[PDB]
Parts: sequence; C-alpha cells; structure tokens
Amino acid sequence: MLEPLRLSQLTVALDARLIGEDAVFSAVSTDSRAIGPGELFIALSDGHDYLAEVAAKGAVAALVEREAPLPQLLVRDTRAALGRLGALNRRKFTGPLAAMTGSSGKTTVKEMLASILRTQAGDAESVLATRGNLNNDLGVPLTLLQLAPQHRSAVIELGASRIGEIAYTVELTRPHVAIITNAGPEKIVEAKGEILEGLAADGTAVLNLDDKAFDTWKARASGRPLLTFSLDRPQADFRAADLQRDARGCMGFRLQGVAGEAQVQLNLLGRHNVANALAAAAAAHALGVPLDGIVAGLQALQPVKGRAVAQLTASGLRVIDDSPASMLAAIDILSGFSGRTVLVLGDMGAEQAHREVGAYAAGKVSALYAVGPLMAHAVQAFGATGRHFADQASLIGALATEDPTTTILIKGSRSAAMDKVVAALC
Ligand SMILES: Nc1ncnc2c1ncn2[C@@H]1O[C@H](COP(=O)(O)OP(=O)(O)CP(=O)(O)O)[C@@H](O)[C@H]1O
Ligand SMILES: [Mg+2]
Ligand SMILES: [Mg+2]
Repeated sequence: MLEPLRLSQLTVALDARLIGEDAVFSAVSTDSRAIGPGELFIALSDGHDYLAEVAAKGAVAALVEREAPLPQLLVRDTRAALGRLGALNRRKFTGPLAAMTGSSGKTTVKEMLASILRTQAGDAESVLATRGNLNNDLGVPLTLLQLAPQHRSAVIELGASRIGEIAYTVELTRPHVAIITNAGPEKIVEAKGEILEGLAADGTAVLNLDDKAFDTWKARASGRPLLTFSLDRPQADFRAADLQRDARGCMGFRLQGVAGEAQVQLNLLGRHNVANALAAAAAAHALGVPLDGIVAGLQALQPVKGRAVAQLTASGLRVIDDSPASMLAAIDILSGFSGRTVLVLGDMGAEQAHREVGAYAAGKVSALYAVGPLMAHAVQAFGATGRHFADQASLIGALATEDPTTTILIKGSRSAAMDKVVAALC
C-alpha cells in the first residue's frame, strides 16, 4: 500500500458500515494461514468462520459481507470491496504502469518486461510485477495493493476466464500501456480487447499484427497511439529477422524497427517467445527505455528452474529440464527438434491418460524412455522404439549412450523426483 488506511475513512469510499473500534492497516490478507499485525482480513467465501484465527494472529480488522472478536467493516460484496481498495491504492501510485493479456504468453511478456525495467533501473525492488498468476478478479486488486512507495514502475498481468472480467479489472488498473499477445472464439477476442477500455486517449496499445483479431482491436483502440509486432510483416513497428537456434536450442534473432537494430539471444525455446520478446520491447519502447535497456533485459532473463531449462552437457548432449497437460506441450516442444529426440518421463502421481500420452507422442519424437508403474502403459502405447525402465539407474545408463545432435527432455511429478536424472547428466 502507498499509505495505510483507516476503517472510518473508508465507509464512504466503500459503501460500508464500521462495527466496533476504528483501526489502521498497512496491508491486506484473504487467507487466515498467512496474516499478521497491522493487516486487514478480507473474509471471502469461507473466511467468515476464521475470525478468531485472524484476530489471535494480529489482524487489526475484518472486511465482511455478513455480520465477534474484531472490528468489522461491513459491505454488500467483499470481492467488490477488494476491487475498490485496489483501484484506490492504484490511484495513489503516480509512476508508469503496463498491463497485458492474451490467450498465451502474458506471463512471459510480464517477465521480459519486468526484467527490462529492472535492468534499466537497475534495481529489482523498484519494479512491481504480478506475483505468479494473480491475474484474475481477486488476483489483480491483491497485486494492486502491493503497490508501495519504493516502486517507481509496475507490470500487471490480466487473465480472463470470461467476458467482462478484463474490463472490470482494467478499470481498477487503468494502465498507460496495454498489451495483447494473441487471442466461443469470438467471445475470446471480445474479452481480450476489453483491455483497450482501460487505456487513456493517448495511452499506447501493443498489438500482434499477425493475429486474425488484429482488426477488431485496431478498431476498439479508437485512434490511441499504437505499436505493432510481427514475425512476418516488414511494416510493423517491431520486427525480428534471422531467427536461429543456439546449440542449447534457445532462440536467437536480430531485432528491428522503430527502437533500432540489434542482436538478441534469449535463454528460452520456441519461435513464440520471439513474438513475446517483440511485445515486451514495444512496451518498453513506449515507456522510453533505450535500445540496450531492452536487449540487456531480454538477455538477462533465465527461465524458472525446472520449467523448460535447456542446457548442454559436456558430452554435447542437449538437455531440457522440465521438472500433466504440459506433458503434451513438452512433447510439442521436443517435436520442434531436428535430430533424434527423446522423451523421458516419470509417473504423474486414470491410468488411461498415460496411455493417451504415449500414443500422442508417437509420430512426433524418436523415442520415449520411462520410469514408474503407470508409465509402462505409455511405452506400450507409443510402440516399437519405446523402452520402459525399472529404476532411475538403468535409465541414466541408457541415456549416457546417446550421441550429440540428440535432444533429451525430462519430465515427471515432484514425488516422481526426476531432477535426480537432470543432475546425473549435467
Ligand atoms: N505467443 C504464444 N503463442 C502460443 N503459445 C504460447 C505463446 N506464449 C506462450 N505460449 C505457451 O503457453 C505456455 C505458458 O506461457 P505463459 O505462462 O506466458 O502463458 P499465459 O501466462 O498467458 C497462460 P495463463 O493464463 O495460465 O497464465 C507456454 O508453455 C507456451 O508454450
Ligand atoms: Mg500466467
Ligand atoms: Mg501462465
């Protein structure tokens, strides 16, 4: 929060009645197993059972929708009341603020953006970005309350499980720079351009010229300044040429367009993350970050440990540490590789989905090695070139045999502990 607040100051702004003594809080929690002194509890639904627990823990008060051991600020809707507090704390932040939305890539663009800002600051503390996936109707006001006096910029992820959700949250957020990565199918497009509602008349939009929804959006932006990204089109404001994988596989390209020309080597996989990068770069440009604040910040971004970390062993093996729907994503990642490829899975801890996976793999990867009970079914499904295994050891023995140009991908649940196998080769 930017300053602490005081129950009696809010009955007006929140359309609400104070019950019991006044108080001041500096932070809010919607979760009784994670609250402390100087804090407000928001009873959602059932939070209302746990009023002794939060009191005992030192919350100064509770925000309730129905009416006890601490002061109550009573409202009609506590999801709505939270939304208000967010907007309200957002309106005391006077620094630059970007937000983003799309079907996929919004978190990566968030990370790339934060990285660019933080590098440029350079100071990680000073740029506030959505922790995790708190990007929905509770997530975004909670993230907005994180805003505080040490922050000088902010990056906000906006997801939607429906129509209106983003128009609700984007009102709360009211960003200087909006981003749409990509998009029934017409509901999805309508939903994502709801973000253009929260922009000011001169606020910049950032839009994927390749998307089929490009026009709907261009319309909905209504003359606002507009920055575009493409991996195809020479007219776009932000472009990439000479895409070429490095030896670990991560995507290189020459950035181009209005910000200047430069080489960027990312530490991530897939053509799609080049689009993501162009969008983070467009948004950074908009916030007047110079060409190398951008490049430095993109090149400084490591992936999260255990999620698609591509590395290269001293033996010339290419190895992707990724340790269930994702199994299929992973399979497709691997399927984009040119040599022999090899999928390596421990259990996901009905038995059917392991057969489903096995068959799905077949045709897209040279081989599938696996470990644990359930995975016997997958190896079978996948057919001839599959090898099932009795323990990690015989597996790792088999794997130490593979020639370079071969790409290997490991996956499995945390209780399957396949990190044990990444270590064994790295
Ligand atoms: N531009 C893009 N086009 C297609 N797929 C993409 C994409 N960017 C990311 N993805 C896919 O989506 C997955 C997760 O990326 P990311 O977490 O940024 O998406 P997201 O945050 O938009 C989904 P969520 O709503 O669950 O947070 C990645 O594994 C990747 O394969
Ligand atoms: Mg996300
Ligand atoms: Mg995500």
